[PDB]
Amino acid sequence: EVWVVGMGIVMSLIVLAIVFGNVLVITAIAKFERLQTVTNYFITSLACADLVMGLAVVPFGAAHILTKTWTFGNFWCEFWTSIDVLCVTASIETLCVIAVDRYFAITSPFKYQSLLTKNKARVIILMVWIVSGLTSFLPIQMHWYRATHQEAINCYAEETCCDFFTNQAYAIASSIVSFYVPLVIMVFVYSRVFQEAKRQLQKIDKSEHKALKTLGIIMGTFTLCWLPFFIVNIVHVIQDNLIRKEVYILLNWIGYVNSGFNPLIYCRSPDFRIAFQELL
Ligand SMILES: CN[C@@H]1CCc2c(ccc(O)c2O)[C@H]1O
Repeated sequence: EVWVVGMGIVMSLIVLAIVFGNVLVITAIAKFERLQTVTNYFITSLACADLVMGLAVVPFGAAHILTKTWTFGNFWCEFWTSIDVLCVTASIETLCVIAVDRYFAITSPFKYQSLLTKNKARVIILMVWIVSGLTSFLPIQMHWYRATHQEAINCYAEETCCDFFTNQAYAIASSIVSFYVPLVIMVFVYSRVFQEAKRQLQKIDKSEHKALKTLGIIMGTFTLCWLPFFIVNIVHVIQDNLIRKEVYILLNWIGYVNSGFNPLIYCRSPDFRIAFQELL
């Protein structure tokens, strides 16, 4: 009753769902001119990142786990690691960009038009992707993330193994850039938005519960998917024998699933429902 035929089906289902949802979202945005909006360009960038992550990094990792060997060379292992880091950080930063856009829309409605236009959004997205690619491709391809202990060199020399060993400085300065700062920004933004919504409800009740569900769906999903992995990412370098490799791999694959839940969270507007109904 091997797991090769058991977990493989689950991995295939994950890949199919991730590809299909994001392809549908991108086609719906592109085909119909009624959905082209400044707030929809960030969703397009997020969907592109999720599509690349579901097409490139996931199948090769699944093959590596099931076959238990890395047939390809060292160059493709490095390329795969770089693409993985790039696609994770781009998505996690686009989420914070969306949150800040919503904050600026809600808080200052008179000047919202001037702050965000078609000119600024393109530059913002390009800057996000450039910063994403500056921390992923450059340090990995210039060999600055490597370690010093003997097992790291033994893994590096052999061309039939692809395992992730990292240095302390790279791990800390990568987690800080990729996860914690956007988390703080999103927390502050959504706290302000919730306060404004509560004030408006109080005003209406003075003149004459529904926001907690949306805030939870937006935030708890991201926190539960990505917070556990980065804690052990920080811990495992400091403590040599406090984290096993299997737990690290499992917590890493928990995070990949988060790319499939984005269409359900950010793309269930009635206009999007009409677009999906017309397409299929
Ligand atoms: C092999 N998986 C990698 C390992 C380290 C790492 C990831 C994602 C974002 C980062 O900032 C990282 O440092 C993971 O996707």
